[PDB]
Amino acid sequence: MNITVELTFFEPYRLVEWFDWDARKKSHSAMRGQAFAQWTWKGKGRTAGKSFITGTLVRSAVIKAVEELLSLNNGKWEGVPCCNGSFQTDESKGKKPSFLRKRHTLQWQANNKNICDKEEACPFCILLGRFDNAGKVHERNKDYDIHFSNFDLDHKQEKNDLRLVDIASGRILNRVDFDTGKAKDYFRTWEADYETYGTYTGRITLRNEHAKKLLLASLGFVDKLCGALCRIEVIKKEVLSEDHNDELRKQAEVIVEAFKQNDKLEKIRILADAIRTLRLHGEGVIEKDELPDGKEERDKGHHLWDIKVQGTALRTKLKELWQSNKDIGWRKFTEMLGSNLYLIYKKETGIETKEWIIVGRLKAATPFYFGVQQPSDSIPGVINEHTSFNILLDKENRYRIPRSALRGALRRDLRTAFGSGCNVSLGGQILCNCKVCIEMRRITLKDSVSDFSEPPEIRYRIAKNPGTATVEDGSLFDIEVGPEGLTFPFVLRYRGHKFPEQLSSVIRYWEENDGKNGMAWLGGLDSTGKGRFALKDIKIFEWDLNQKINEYIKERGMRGKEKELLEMGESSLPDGLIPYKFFEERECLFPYKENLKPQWSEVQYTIEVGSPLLTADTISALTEPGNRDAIAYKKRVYNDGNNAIEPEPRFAVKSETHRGIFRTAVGRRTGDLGKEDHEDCTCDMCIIFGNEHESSKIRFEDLELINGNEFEKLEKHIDHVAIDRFTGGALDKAKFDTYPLAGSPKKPLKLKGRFWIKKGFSGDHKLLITTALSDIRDGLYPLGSKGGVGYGWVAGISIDDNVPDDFKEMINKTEGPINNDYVHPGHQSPKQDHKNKNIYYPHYFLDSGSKVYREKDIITHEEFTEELLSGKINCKLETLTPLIIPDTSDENGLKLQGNKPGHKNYKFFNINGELMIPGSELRGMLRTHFEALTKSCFAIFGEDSTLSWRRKCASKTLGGKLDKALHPCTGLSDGLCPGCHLFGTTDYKGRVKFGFAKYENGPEWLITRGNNPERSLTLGVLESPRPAFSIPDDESEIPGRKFYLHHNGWRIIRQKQLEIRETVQPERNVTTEVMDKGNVFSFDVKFENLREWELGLLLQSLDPGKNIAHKLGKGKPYGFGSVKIKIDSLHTFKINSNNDKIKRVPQSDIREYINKGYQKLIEWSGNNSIQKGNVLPQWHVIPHIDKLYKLLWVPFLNDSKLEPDVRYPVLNEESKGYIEGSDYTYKKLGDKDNLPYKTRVKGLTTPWSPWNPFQV
RNA sequence: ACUUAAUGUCACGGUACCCAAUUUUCUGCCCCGGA
RNA sequence: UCCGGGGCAGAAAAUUGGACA
Ligand SMILES: [Zn+2]
Ligand SMILES: [Zn+2]
Ligand SMILES: [Zn+2]
Ligand SMILES: [Zn+2]
Repeated sequence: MNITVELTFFEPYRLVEWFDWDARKKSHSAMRGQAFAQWTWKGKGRTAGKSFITGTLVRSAVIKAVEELLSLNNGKWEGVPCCNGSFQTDESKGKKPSFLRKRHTLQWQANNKNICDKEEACPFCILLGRFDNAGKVHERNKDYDIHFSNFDLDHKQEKNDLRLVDIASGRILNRVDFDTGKAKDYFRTWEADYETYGTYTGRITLRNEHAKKLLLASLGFVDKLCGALCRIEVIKKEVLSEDHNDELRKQAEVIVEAFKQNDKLEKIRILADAIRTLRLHGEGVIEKDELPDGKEERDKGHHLWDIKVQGTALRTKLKELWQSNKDIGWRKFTEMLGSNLYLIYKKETGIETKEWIIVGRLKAATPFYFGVQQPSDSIPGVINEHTSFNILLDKENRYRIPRSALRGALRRDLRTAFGSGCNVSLGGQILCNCKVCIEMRRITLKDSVSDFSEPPEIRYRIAKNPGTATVEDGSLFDIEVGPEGLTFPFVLRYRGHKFPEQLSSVIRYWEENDGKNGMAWLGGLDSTGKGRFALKDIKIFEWDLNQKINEYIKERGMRGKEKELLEMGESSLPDGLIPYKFFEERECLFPYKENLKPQWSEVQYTIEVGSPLLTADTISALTEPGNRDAIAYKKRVYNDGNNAIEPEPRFAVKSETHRGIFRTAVGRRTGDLGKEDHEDCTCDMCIIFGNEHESSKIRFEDLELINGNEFEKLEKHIDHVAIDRFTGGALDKAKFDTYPLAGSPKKPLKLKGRFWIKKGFSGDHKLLITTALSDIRDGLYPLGSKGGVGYGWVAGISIDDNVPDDFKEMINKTEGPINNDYVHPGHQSPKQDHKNKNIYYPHYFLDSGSKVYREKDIITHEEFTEELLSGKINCKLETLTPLIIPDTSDENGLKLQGNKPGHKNYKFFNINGELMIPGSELRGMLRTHFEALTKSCFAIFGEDSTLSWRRKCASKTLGGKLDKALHPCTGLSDGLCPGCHLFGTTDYKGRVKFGFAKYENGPEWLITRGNNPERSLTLGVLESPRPAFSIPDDESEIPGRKFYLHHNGWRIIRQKQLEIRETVQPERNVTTEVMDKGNVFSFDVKFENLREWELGLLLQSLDPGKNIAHKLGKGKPYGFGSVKIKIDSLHTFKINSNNDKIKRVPQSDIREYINKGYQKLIEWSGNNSIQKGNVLPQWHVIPHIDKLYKLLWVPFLNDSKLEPDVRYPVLNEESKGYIEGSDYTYKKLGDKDNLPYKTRVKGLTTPWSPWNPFQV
């Protein structure tokens, strides 16, 4: 009469600490522990315990089982009506039974008059224990009628004691409102394992065989026990790893202090994130050394992977360490190294019923994420690792979907389906029987684990202070995300009288068909489009409970093989299971057509990009063979076809950027983004996008790229470099590069994207969104980074038709002048040349006073202030002399290295074979001119450089001789110089944004006969500038800015090709294509939020007037690169809540702008003695502008036959190209005698000074 | 035993959720001396 | 006293703050 009962699980269950009820009544946090298994300590300490299950719980479950089984057959066994029950009374005759218990107990109506009485006891009460020697709370004997010994754990390696951290893990659970999204509270819980500790053993004894068939059959029926499924079955009869966690600590220290020796402490954090990101690639990168080896020799290497530690290269120490500890595995290796480095850096800084089954597959049509607390939550009682959040993970690194979240989301959607929502109550004494609760307590779910087991992906998110459009400090964090395209199994049970049509509603709503994308919104962070799911291969089954109960038991409820059902053939089904017809499909279901479907409405559209596009992701760049600095973002996706990551990634733009763009747009428009009372900001932005109080009402997604294959080379190298405003050469450590996507004005990129709206918007709210969309289509907000220099502009929008008609209407309804200035610089009358001979100097210097005007106040970017203007300008760029702009991406474009090794060749800057000028160069040119005009601060100047006259060393560096007032404008408090104020600086984004230049009208290539490519040139020799000759000795000072001259001295080289190629070594010449005269490029600037006279001065600077021109391009001092700019069209629009739209401006208004700007500079001069009156402006009254214009003055434009001779001096008189008898060389010009130093300085600071006879 | 009480366990009664543009600044440029 | 040669190849700041009594 002994029955050994074995228990089994199929899903991770829960555990809680043990207590006596005498003590348990106190610790309220143990109260929930009345249904979970028990875990007891042992050995007067921690970590050594035992696990069991209280027999009482098994008893209660068997009771509920017998109750249901009897309710089904209308209350009889084999036709024997039995007793209606006895419980719910137990009053005042003894102790109220421990575990006072309440729920809708049920009693069928019966006929018999015996209650399983003493002499004749129907099996039910014998099973209860009513007629025995039982005793309420006394257990003196093992004298019971039917006994339940408690169930304890089964373990094969029990020779050692179970450790708590081995079979337990902490987790947090919470609860959210029906509306407002937010959470209200949270409790803690312990989850077990179900793979290795899932068997539980017990023991049961009986006394009277008479009641067996009831119990032995009612056993298999029960399903839940301790919070999961089960199958009760009657049974017939490596410590170094830990040391590793410490030992690697040691090694970490060595790496740190060495970096401290070279004054490189901040790069530690970069190294940490990079070595973490190394997690995806695999071991190969170390064992074959695919690390981004440095540039060409440089006698150095990568600025990171080649630092020296203890006299060794880092990229070798890494291989050594991996060889040391290779038992752990690549994954934990990298993770531990990252954590250790993070911590060290942080320390250093400081009426019948039936059962319906649903099987099927879940798919995730977007990147998903479920969040958990943090690492370092050991099970018993500011260590924040370098991952501010984490995805959940299983034991073997697999993605899980815990039944908690599935249950919750199912409830929320069902609650919408009905229409009435009971906000859940805690610990009540009655049951809120609104229908939603009635359904919600009849369903059962199951967890889910995928097959993919690779590490996740990382993303970053920053904030942006709308004050100055800058990275808002103290806000930079990163989240983890799972791959898109994974698939889980999904199981949903139901038991009752009639399949509620609203359950069918929600299932259909989660379904996906040919033209219907599902919208199941599992998981958190559903605000920015993470978590959307869909269903596939739904196959609903149903039982017949009323007359096939033995067929249900014999298959143990078909629990534990829920995978077989999805794929088996209809014929091999187990007897008693039948496919479900009458599945109403999306048509008759009234709630779905009525309450669900209009929940979310989608908008879908494609942006069209017409320029290079770049979303900087600097971290990935450090682990790629490109040796670059910035790369386009990359997403990776699963593919259900091949069960592996797709071999080729996909470029995109992250959703959060989408969201930020719309947010800033609407905010800046309504003028609500600047107020600080935003926790309760009652303006419309807080209603739409949602502050912390309520949820949000817009959901974005990722911008994907589809027009990708048509391009043959997606990513095009580009280089950029600063220039010392004092010597027109490259500053030190200031030559970098980017590698963005290719985007042309003719073959534009194509990006597709979507975003959802929750039903309930009220009229004008739609108007705001539509306005912002039209505003993007106008082209004010650039996608990506580096806006001001052209990257990432937009050029149109094509709203797809399958949208709300309201949007189509609201969006579609909303969509010869400027001659030259004629300044007549008056610097004329033959330049005193007399046509005979005057060898001038290639470049000259310019002095610009000392005082600088500054403004403490700053104009913000909060909103389009009404008193200021904003618009765009179009322009055409016309060339005057052969031009050159090399393309540094290629080094053998002209195939010339096949004969003369080491000889560089280039070809003109081009994109998909469409000539084009990079804009940043135009930005630099305009900026130099504007600064020099307005007497700004030196933007980019190398202070740390010492010279030695010839040994006279420099007592102080260059920055010492230069006045302090002219040093770079550094801090926001001190104020900003007018130059830096307009174009911006490190902490204030500029307000003027240029753009690339397009190509136009004809004759193009200066054709030469002798040269092999017939259109290329071989430039002369070029050497570095020498600030020494400009500063003769110690007492000298920085003269000023540098400028190059205009002359037709290039054609000389156009006839010495054959000779130049002879004498000069091919290691120092460069050959490239050239563009001739007579070409015009398209060009345009866009400005927003300017003051009044600033725009006037900018316009004056774009075109100084007739007879004047800028300089640009490689090879300035020889004469290549004279350029003249005109204006064609101006647009200004004072955008605001008013209906004022884009309007033109006629001529004679720009006159007012320029005139007012002129007076502002008049005032800044402070010497009011200058003429004051009303007349067409005359620029050549203020001293320094006079010189500035005297410098850049095309002589040969007006008088077509007045050209001077400009050239550098030969070296030493018997130098190579020494003009005989000229006496135009050093050692007769640089000697202190025959030329006092002050006279040299004076000759360098008076433009257009005769130099061969050396007058003035 | 450590480890339960017996004519009365809705904890499958509770989603770790809300909110936050990887961005701001920078012309692919160029002459006189070294032991 | 004799006779010629390339350099720069990334620099600075931000690495988490609030919430749910
Ligand atoms: Zn009875
Ligand atoms: Zn309710
Ligand atoms: Zn608000
Ligand atoms: Zn400044």
